Amino acid sequence: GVIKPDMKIKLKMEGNVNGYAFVIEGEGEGKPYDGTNTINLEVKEGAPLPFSYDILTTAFNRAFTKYPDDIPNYFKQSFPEGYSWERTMTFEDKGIVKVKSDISLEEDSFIYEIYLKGENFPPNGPVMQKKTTGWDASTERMYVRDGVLKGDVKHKLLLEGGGYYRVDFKTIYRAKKAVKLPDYHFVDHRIEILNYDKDYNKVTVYESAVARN
Ligand SMILES: [Cl-]
Ligand SMILES: [Cl-]
Ligand SMILES: [Cl-]
Ligand SMILES: [Cl-]
Ligand SMILES: [Cl-]
Ligand SMILES: [Pd+2]
Ligand SMILES: [Pd+2]
Ligand SMILES: [Pd+2]
Ligand SMILES: [Pd+2]
Ligand SMILES: [Pd+2]
Ligand SMILES: [Pd+2]
Ligand SMILES: [Pd+2]
Ligand SMILES: [Pd+2]
Repeated sequence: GVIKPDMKIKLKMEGNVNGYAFVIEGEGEGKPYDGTNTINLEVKEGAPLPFSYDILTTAFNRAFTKYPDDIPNYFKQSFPEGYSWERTMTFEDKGIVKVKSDISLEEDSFIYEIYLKGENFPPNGPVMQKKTTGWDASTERMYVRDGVLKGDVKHKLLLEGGGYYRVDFKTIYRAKKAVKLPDYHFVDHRIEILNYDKDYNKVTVYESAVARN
């Protein structure tokens, strides 16, 4: 078909967090049916980033999700035409991240065009102070509204020193063609920074995702 068992990844993110502009480019690979993917990121403008890299990582494609055969796959059906998504992340100290991403396909490589805005982060908060230590494993509730798929995550970031920092995710996924719509289901996530140079100019992100009834 169009979605191979091995697919490459290319992306560009143009970002602005509390007024600080930056550009990140990435390349990687994954196994869509296994629900795993790795992306190697480079900061192109804005290095070194003056905020927590964790607020970017979940922006760096649910095509990479293991789906049981009996739950229709909203994301894989959308190709070759593809899909786009938009996300609002609300942090417990009133910081906000807004993301738009367009996911397209060429040959055996996905292409992401990402725009990300962060705002209202307290100067002394864990994001601006770079005091976060990654995301917990999460469960995203997927449900259909207005002919598109929506996703909810009551998430938390882990903090340096053992604390935690709650974040609500709301995502809207929009296929660029008609597909068989699934009903209420869950996607379990695990996302991790595998390695980084000092100040995170070069970072590798790994994610696994599995859907379930
Ligand atoms: Cl492989
Ligand atoms: Cl949204
Ligand atoms: Cl190839
Ligand atoms: Cl918890
Ligand atoms: Cl069941
Ligand atoms: Pd393979
Ligand atoms: Pd290429
Ligand atoms: Pd480069
Ligand atoms: Pd662009
Ligand atoms: Pd805004
Ligand atoms: Pd700042
Ligand atoms: Pd420290
Ligand atoms: Pd809604």
